[PDB]
Parts: sequence; C-alpha cells; structure tokens
Amino acid sequence: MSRSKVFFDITIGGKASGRIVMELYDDVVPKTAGNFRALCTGENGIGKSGKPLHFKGSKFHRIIPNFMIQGGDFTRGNGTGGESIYGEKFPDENFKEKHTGPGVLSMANAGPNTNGSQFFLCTVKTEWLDGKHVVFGRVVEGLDVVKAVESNGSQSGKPVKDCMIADCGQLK
Ligand code: PRO
Repeated sequence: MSRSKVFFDITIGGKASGRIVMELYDDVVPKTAGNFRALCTGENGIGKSGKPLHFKGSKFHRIIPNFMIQGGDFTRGNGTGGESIYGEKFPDENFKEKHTGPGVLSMANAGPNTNGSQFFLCTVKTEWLDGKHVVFGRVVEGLDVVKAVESNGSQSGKPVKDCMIADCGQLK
C-alpha cells in the first residue's frame, strides 16, 4: 500500500542548503513510518517531554563521514534525547527492509526495542546494521544535500557547524 512523502529544508551554518525529500515505507512498517511522518508535520503537538514532537528546528547532532548523518533529538539535542509520538520508546516493528546503500532512512536506537525520534540517513551501504535498526524509508530527492551535511561531520561524530532542519513537513 501507500507511501508518504516528507521533506527537510536544511541550513548549514545558517545558509540555506536545499531540500531532502524522503519516501516512507508505510506499507512495510506503518507504525515506524507513521511516527516519523507525524514528527515531520508536528501534528501531535507537545510531548511528554514538554517539547514539540517536531523535527523542525532540530539538528544533525551526530555526523560520521562515509557512514551516516543522524538527527531527531529535539529534546536534548545531543543524542540523549528524542521522543516518539507513542510516548518515549516503542519496539522494533520489523527488520524487513535492509541497509542497502546511501539514502537509506533508518531508526537510531539504544539497543533492541528502543525507538524514539532519533533517525539516520546513510551515505553508504551499512549492511552491518541489518536486523538491529529498523529501516523505514529512503531519500528520493536531495541526496546531494545529504552529502553537504556529511562534509561537516567528523570521525568523532561532532559536526563542524550546525546542520539544521530549518523546515520540514509532509508533501502527500
Ligand atoms: O550512531 C551510531 O553509531 C549507530 C549507527 C547509526 C544508528 N546508531
């Protein structure tokens, strides 16, 4: 069945750098896709954390060259935070989709069954994450914008400048 389309407009050090367009796999992982969709639109308002359940304004706090760009921590901004629309953590829905190449959209976590709002966009094939992170979508436009963000990461994960999701939402 159906697939939602969502976007991020990115700034890097405040400079507009383009739009990333993502297709979600609502047909394979509807609960996982649906959480991410709602966090793009902001439609579930204020969460248990007291902060908006919305990626807008948040950053890619962890970026690793030749690996992936990671965001979604809109409560702590640093990898410790994030909150799903379901309330904090939800189980791994399935591992039907794999990490096959750059562009893959997958959930960051802290171990089995700990999905929140943190996610990553792969800049390479990361087969070693298969069966441990739930893949729920892929980039279909703006992979160049993904690369631009990637150039600001470091081996340590720390970005050299703020890569921000200046706007986001759903297209259809
Ligand atoms: O941040 C990390 O290193 C792992 C791989 C991406 C999701 N969690």
